[PDB]
Amino acid sequence: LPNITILATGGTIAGGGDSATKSNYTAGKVGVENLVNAVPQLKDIANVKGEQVVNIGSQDMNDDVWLTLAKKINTDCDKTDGFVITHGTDTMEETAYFLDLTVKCDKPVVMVGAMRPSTSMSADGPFNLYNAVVTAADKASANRGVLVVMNDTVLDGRDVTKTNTTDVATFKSVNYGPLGYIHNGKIDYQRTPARKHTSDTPFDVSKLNELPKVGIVYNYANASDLPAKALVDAGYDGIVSAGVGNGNLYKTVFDTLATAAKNGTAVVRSSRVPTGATTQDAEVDDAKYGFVASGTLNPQKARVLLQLALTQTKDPQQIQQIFNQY
Amino acid sequence: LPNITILATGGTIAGGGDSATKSNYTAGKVGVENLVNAVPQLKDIANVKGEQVVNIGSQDMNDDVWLTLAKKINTDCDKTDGFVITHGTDTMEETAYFLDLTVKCDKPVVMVGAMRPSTSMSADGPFNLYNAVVTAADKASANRGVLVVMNDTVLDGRDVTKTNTTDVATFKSVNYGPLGYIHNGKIDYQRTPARKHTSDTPFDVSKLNELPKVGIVYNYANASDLPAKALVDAGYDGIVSAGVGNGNLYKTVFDTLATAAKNGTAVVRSSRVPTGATTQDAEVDDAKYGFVASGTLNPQKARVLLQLALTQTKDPQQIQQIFNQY
Amino acid sequence: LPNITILATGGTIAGGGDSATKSNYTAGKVGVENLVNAVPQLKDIANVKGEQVVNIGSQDMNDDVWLTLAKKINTDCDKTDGFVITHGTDTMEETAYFLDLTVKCDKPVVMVGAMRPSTSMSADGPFNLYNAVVTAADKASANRGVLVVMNDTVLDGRDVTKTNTTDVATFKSVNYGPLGYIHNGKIDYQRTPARKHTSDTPFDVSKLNELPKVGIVYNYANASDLPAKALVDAGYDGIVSAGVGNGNLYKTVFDTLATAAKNGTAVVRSSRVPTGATTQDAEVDDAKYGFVASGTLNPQKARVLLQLALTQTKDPQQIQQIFNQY
Amino acid sequence: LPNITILATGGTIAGGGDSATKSNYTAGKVGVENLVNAVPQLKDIANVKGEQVVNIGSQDMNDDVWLTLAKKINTDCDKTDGFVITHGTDTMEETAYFLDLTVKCDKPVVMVGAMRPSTSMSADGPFNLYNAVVTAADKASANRGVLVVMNDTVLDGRDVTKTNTTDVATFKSVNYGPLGYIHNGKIDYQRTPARKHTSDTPFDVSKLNELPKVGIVYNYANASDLPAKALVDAGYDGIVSAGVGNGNLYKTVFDTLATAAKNGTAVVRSSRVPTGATTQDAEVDDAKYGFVASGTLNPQKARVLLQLALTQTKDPQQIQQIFNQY
Ligand SMILES: N[C@@H](CC(=O)O)C(=O)O
Ligand SMILES: N[C@@H](CC(=O)O)C(=O)O
Ligand SMILES: N[C@@H](CC(=O)O)C(=O)O
Ligand SMILES: N[C@@H](CC(=O)O)C(=O)O
Repeated sequence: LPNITILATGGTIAGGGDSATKSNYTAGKVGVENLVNAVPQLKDIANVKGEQVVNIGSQDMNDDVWLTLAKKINTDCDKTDGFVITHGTDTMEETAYFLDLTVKCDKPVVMVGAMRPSTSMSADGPFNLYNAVVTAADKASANRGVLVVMNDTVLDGRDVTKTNTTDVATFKSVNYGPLGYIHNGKIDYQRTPARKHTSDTPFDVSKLNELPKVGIVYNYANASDLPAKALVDAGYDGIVSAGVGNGNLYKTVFDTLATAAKNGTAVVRSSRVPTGATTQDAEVDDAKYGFVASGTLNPQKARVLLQLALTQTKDPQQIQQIFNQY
Repeated sequence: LPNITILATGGTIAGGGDSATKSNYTAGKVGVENLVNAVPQLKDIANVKGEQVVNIGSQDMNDDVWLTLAKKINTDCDKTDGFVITHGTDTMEETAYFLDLTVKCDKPVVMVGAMRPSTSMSADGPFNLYNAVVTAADKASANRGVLVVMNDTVLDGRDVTKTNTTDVATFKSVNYGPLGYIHNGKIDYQRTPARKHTSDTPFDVSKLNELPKVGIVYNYANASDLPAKALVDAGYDGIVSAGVGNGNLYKTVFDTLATAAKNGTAVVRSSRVPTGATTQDAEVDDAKYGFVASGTLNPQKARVLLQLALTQTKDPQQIQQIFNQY
Repeated sequence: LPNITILATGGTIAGGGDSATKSNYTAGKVGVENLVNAVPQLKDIANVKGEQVVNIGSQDMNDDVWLTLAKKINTDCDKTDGFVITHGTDTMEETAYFLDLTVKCDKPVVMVGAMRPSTSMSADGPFNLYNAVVTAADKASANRGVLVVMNDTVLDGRDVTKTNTTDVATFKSVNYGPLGYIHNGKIDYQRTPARKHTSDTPFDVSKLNELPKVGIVYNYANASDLPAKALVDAGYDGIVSAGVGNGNLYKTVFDTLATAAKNGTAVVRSSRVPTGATTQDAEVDDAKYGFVASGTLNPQKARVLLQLALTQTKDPQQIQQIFNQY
Repeated sequence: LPNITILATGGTIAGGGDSATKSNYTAGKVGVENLVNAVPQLKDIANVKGEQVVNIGSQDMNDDVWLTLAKKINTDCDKTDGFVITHGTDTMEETAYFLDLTVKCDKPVVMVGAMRPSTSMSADGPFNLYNAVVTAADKASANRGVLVVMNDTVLDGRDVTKTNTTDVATFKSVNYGPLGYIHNGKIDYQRTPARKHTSDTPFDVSKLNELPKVGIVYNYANASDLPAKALVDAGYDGIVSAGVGNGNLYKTVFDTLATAAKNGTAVVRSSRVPTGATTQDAEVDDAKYGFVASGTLNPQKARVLLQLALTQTKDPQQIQQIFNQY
């Protein structure tokens, strides 16, 4: 059997409710040895080793967990056939993309969680975890970057996003679709991501102890500039704008960010709009202001690539090419 | 023929391309008599009168334009058979919802835009504008609230959202679906909104000249609490959290807003996730901290209802009632 | 607690899997008396009486089960507060619409199934059944027509369709969206179908022991007319064309069906295309040929309305009126 | 500039009616010179040669047009830089997959239609044609198989399907998603089909004047077996079942096709259900009956691969291996 390491970080898959039909619970309550033993069939398709890295709700996910996870996987790559990371759904799409750019291991790295607490009727965690291990054990899963396996679907860490607050089917790759579908432990893979990932990226966090400070500001009618101004006064290295439409900024946010960019704050235009690219050549002259367009990266993912971009360069022209290749 | 008043506010429907093949353009620079003459077929279905209220890209939409639009429709209601507002697509969903709560005219009020500039090769604007006027002149359009007509679809102002940065088919009612489909100038209406709108809401902005201050903060991994701190230091009346998953907040944004809530800032838990409700009875005890759950309202829409709720009450229990009925 | 009757017909929610890691199985095995025993929680929300009316895979669903189901509900209406019908997922969308037209009981009639076998890890059935009973027990579910409750969503029987082959989230109301979402045993209803259902239809199967014969022919490049020829020769009362695009027909199929319409076979143009209306005033002159356009009814659902229309009228103009109202 | 051959076959892109505003029209009315002359901007990107192969509605597409199109592309491959095929939307997805398998030219072959006739207000054809020519002229479009370009999207000919009867955005790759998006004449390609196409298929139609006879039968409640019997009685080479759910058959249709397969008719189980795979190891024991499972191929596309499969072999076991590779 392949050797699979489960790195547990918490989430609703480790999530514990008061009853089976009542929606109240706490993420990150159950340990990894209890997750594995709840699904005995795991032991017939893989030699499973668990470690608990942290036990938090992914709403509390942060740079320190991200750095720990990249280093652990890079370090233990040689000692295992594949990794499964149990994680909350809330920021799974962020950790998946971060590991997609930082992991130098091209063994399957699969992230999995659950939308329903382990204590609820029709808990999705068990089958998700089973299918995550199936995916991490498949040689065909190798070299596709960091994968998210939820609801019988293998999704790439770059395009995967939580599209719904409660549905077991919430995770979708809203721009380019999934890599594969799992039926009876077999994966019909018809796609692989084209942007560079894992071992093909220049980002190496092995020596990094902290990442550049990147904040996100929301745009909306009558938007306040206070959020943008607070991040600039705090000396943030980068700001992502969750623009309206094709990455457009409310006038006062535009002014504050246009200024901050002249003073060498990195500014990426992304969109609150869940699907499609924030493009160049629309209503914002990026060249004039030193702004980067995020393409299909949504604000929280844009933050991820900007943080890693700002470990190599502060040049907007170079951050743009980073955003066009990763 | 029915009298239809078109109130122009700008946007890409009044948007001017550098060219037809080229995607570069400026929003809100063509006047309203130019939109009407550009579609002469309107003259056979309606008696169209145009007024220019403003000429802005809707990325710059604000409280003043909203109050003006509401005051104008309420004043002119008995002068016309229907309104069509031309509007930029970027913040159309925010404007439609505001007017859906504040307009006391139960004549059809229809909002329309274009995703491609008028100068573009297969400009969506002419047909949108025709169908908006058709919709505004159908007697069956009355009593459904403020409508958005885009891509042959009638959407209610509450649920409609921009789902894609560039696609002509971007506007979708992502939780509950459209009200109707237009073919050959006929509308198959199979739905009507259940939530109270227009003349069944207590909200009256007719003697208001300013609205309560409500800002939105974004949640993500390692989120800064400075955006939230800046808004409470500036004495914002209300804060909407674009939370992760089912309205969850990052640790420090939590601690900051929980203190703000107990010092009389209205705090609404919404979600960055594009579909589904921020529910009560998940991971956050709203009763303990005095938080309101937005339900299906996305952050920018939750802001609109919070702004209005704060003209009547600052009691969180009552503001939750409002979010459960409007 | 309210009185809820579960009428079992079979399906994957009774479908005993080969096991937990296996999606190979047989639909129809277990019986009503041991549904309330697998889901003890039902006893906290309803006084549940279960009757088995048949035990089949819903791929074998037929006119006889439809008539017995409708007469059952009509007869027992006054003896219960609400009905749940457990059903295979494959033809749920047909039965649901059949009942939606023929049931005269305006108490909740809720259909429910399961996409995963009862033996599967993360089997969906139990929570679906719980939620179906919550929906049947909620007095706000009254007068909305026949309901399908799957994946935490209340769907109307006219628009619900199976969109995916395997996904637990397969059931969507693809044209007009769902009526409500269920969270923590509470339903947020924001819609009700406008089309006439149950009590407001003139269809009465109370005295019918048989239905008109309506078949379905598929269109595609180089479509054979032999399917259409065979149903016309066998004296079928009605043919539903699953056309290409906007209900268009291959020339030789168009030919057979224009002749059949002339010899008094009822012909309904529908579409293989999963979403959108088959409209009048497109490429087919329906007035000329005696054809009816199905609107948003897909081929299967249009079969259901044609069968029932044919019990009142054989006049194309009148069948078209029926198609524009139910 | 590159040499782009447009092979015209007709469709609504070459369709006209009496009105910009009225929906009535005839497909395949306008010649290719009129389409090209309608978009002068073409002259700035390609050296366009147009040939009229046929002028039909794609509802009338047939095996002769398919063979003519495959032979033309194969014969003229070396004389041009890329091909654009103007086609009706109704059976585009069928033709596109036929060519994806039979074309041996690996220059861009791009198909394109319009959902609105050329005479309509906001006609989609012009910009779709511009973008199909941009796609055929882009060197990144080579080696991705036959492409469909619609609504700014580059779609692979295998997964693409028409999802809506009227919407300009109807074409989606519903299982695996699109290959690329077009903004401002630039394609962000992030995917390529992994299933073998064009020059890696063994299928060669260069010597064929006929394709084996394959018909499609539809499954529903109380389905008639006469359509299936009628194709067997006519000695059809192949039958594709449009099954319910995961490729299931009504009892009479099952019996007729079990019988037929026993007697040497190739039987493919597909599904009426628009998304997801018809899988093996579900409720039908395919090995026992000699049935092939379509995977993600819908009925009309399973017909294409079965027709070509039947030119190499009649062994169900080998036809299944083809459905797993192409
Ligand atoms: N708050 C939870 C939600 C989930 O896991 O589904 C988390 O992200 O950890
Ligand atoms: N920025 C433009 C976008 C549009 O109109 O499509 C506006 O919102 O005014
Ligand atoms: N084949 C089953 C499908 C299911 O219930 O999931 C049935 O329709 O009976
Ligand atoms: N019937 C037309 C429809 C279209 O092209 O949109 C065709 O397929 O030729």
